[PDB]
Amino acid sequence: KTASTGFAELLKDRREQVKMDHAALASLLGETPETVAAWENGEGGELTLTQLGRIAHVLGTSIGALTPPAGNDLDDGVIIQMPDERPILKGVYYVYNCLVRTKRAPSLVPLVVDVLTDNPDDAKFNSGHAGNEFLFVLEGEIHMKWGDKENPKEALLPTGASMFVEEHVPHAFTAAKGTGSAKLIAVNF
Amino acid sequence: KTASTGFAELLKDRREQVKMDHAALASLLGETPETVAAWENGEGGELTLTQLGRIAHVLGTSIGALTPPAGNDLDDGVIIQMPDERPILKGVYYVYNCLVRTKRAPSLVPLVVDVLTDNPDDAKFNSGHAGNEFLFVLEGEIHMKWGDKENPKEALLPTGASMFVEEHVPHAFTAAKGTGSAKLIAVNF
Amino acid sequence: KTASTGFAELLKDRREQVKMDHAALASLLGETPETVAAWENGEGGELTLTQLGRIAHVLGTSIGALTPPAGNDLDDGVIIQMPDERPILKGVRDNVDYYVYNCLVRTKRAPSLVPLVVDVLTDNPDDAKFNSGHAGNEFLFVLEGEIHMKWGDKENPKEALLPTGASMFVEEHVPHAFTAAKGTGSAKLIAVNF
Amino acid sequence: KTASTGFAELLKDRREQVKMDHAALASLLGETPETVAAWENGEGGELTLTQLGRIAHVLGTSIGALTPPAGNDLDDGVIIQMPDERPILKGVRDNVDYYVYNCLVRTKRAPSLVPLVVDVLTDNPDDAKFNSGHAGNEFLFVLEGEIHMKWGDKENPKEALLPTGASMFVEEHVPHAFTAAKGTGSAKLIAVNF
Ligand SMILES: C[C@@H]1O[C@@H]1P(=O)(O)O
Ligand SMILES: C[C@@H]1O[C@@H]1P(=O)(O)O
Ligand SMILES: C[C@@H]1O[C@@H]1P(=O)(O)O
Ligand SMILES: C[C@@H]1O[C@@H]1P(=O)(O)O
Ligand SMILES: [Zn+2]
Ligand SMILES: [Zn+2]
Ligand SMILES: [Zn+2]
Ligand SMILES: [Zn+2]
Repeated sequence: KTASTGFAELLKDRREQVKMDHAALASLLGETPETVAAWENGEGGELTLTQLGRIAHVLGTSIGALTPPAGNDLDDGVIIQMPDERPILKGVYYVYNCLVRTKRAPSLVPLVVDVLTDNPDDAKFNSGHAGNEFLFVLEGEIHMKWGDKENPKEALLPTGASMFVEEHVPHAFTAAKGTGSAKLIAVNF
Repeated sequence: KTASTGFAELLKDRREQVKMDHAALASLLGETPETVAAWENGEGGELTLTQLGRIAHVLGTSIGALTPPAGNDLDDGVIIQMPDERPILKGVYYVYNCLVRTKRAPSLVPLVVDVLTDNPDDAKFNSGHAGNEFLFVLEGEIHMKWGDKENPKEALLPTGASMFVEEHVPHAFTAAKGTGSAKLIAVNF
Repeated sequence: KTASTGFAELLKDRREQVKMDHAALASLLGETPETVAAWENGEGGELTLTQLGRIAHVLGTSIGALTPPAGNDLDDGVIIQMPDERPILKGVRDNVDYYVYNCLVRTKRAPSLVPLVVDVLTDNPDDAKFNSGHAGNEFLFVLEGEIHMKWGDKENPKEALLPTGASMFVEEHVPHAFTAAKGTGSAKLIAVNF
Repeated sequence: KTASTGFAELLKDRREQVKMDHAALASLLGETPETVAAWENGEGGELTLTQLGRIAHVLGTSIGALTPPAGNDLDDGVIIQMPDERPILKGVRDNVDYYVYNCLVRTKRAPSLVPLVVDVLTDNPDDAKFNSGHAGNEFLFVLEGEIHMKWGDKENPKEALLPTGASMFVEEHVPHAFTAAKGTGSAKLIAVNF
């Protein structure tokens, strides 16, 4: 779980996986065998990002492969979030109502979004993001734009329309012209 | 895209990958080299599931590896579903309002669910399913049960609570006792 | 038979996921619910590739997702191969007998593993014949003789003379050719595609 | 330096995904937004493993997700190794010099690839010494001599006598031991962990 206990275990596995003893690995890093042994005893807590990049280099792998997963925040498979546990965040316009996330699925980023603008001309595109995205119009009408922001594709979405946006596809939302505001629920995954 | 064009191409790749010529592969299947060549020309459309299992066996792989992906139903990254394109389905109680799906992410199964019962004693558990699951209480109160149906864990979820259910975790929903009915939006992914 | 069983189980799983009962799927397919029940009861054996594609399509997924993995052909996690039992296959590129593939152990538990002793017959690097790269990553070892390897752009390749004991890695889709070193007659590779 | 750059880029990506600005993250971490901007400007080099874990935790993900892949050490998709350049390492299990590992080519583009010529020094199958299985799948080839292989439950193992040219596959975590065939002195394996 802790960075240094995950790292200690993974480091020993990797080192062994490539047949190095403490001495060999130590030679490659400007440390003693006793120091490398210490990292493997959970004493790597102070290693810098740069040093970690070097350890990962000499063992022909990534920092990823030497550090633990995000962890387990689940009560027997479940995490719950109560309505007023959420934070409210800005545009830069949208207002974000962040719903339940979990380290057992870091991709899951579900939001309730209030869409403050109803002037499709003001649509602020994002350059497309890392996961796929399910969306559902909660209240009102959404004017959606996607693809190339130069020559976009557009759609008018009444209340209760659902839509999917593939990863890295640039997109933008606004309420339908002169309808004031709409509400989206978004599930990035 | 079509089953037989995907299969034709994948079959040729696999056969070549394991160094077999048409003759060699044919010997293993009770066909002529000319017949195997035909499959590789898109003429495998009539092959049975059982025959496909055999082809996959002799090439030391799965039917999966020899057939195309689900396909692409996206208009430049996006698919949209209008409110009244959805089907309404039964319990066996819940009423399902199936939202937008896509072959580019077959796991995505988003639903609006009406929960018809408000007697937690009547909760019908499912044995847990294949994907992860995000849920959001749309209207009313949900009495949720999960884990072992013998000795379950339970939670009361007010309107606008969000929850995550890990894959294969058995779970059941009902409205809070004597509250009539509630609405969930579920996103299986 | 295990194919029909795995399909039966994965058909039921997928149908339940999209919230369709026997009737809904059966209608979307122009079948009776009994037939679909039958399929889900191990009776899908005779369905065609084309019918399977239809089923996968209606279910918004792939035939692959509805079919079981390649099975387990291991004996407590191990499969062995004795030198006598190797499939031997020819490698002809023009009309020229270029390689002889001696096929090493393979297993349905790691389908992409394709190891080989490759007899490298030609020894004139000038007539080296490129593949167009292939799907797997590849580990290679000079087993006997000396090898003249070419890779990358066939017009202007990178090159290496590799003696007995040399080892190389070729990343997927990277095009490559081998002959024995000019005038040495023949050489041998262990190639491990994974 | 490429570590700090990749972190900088992946930190910004992740922060934007969870909809936090510089201020929100900075506060959740007891830092100023300027420091977080600095991190996102390639200045994260000196952050500790522990600080990284905190950052990953607040961002509900893993350090791995915030750090770049192992780089590319290939020359147009190929890396070669000449027999002279092999790392040589000893394999001692009790006080006994059991194996000699000659390390073959490896690459950051397929970190799990670990090929070896293994010199098998012992030739008394009775004193065969098991590992506890390991992470990768493994392909093996009898390079020289004859091998006595044991696998599975060390109390009651499965076994194989394998002559020169035999090939085997060992699935991950399956425990296994090798010696040379009783009384033949020594043998050689090519082992390819992948
Ligand atoms: C993530 C929710 O769709 C909005 P964004 O992608 O515009 O932030
Ligand atoms: C999928 C939606 O959660 C409900 P179920 O899992 O009870 O069908
Ligand atoms: C496997 C040996 O490299 C050759 P090929 O990949 O062209 O067959
Ligand atoms: C790699 C050779 O099999 C032995 P080891 O895995 O025990 O080192
Ligand atoms: Zn988005
Ligand atoms: Zn569910
Ligand atoms: Zn090759
Ligand atoms: Zn091993």
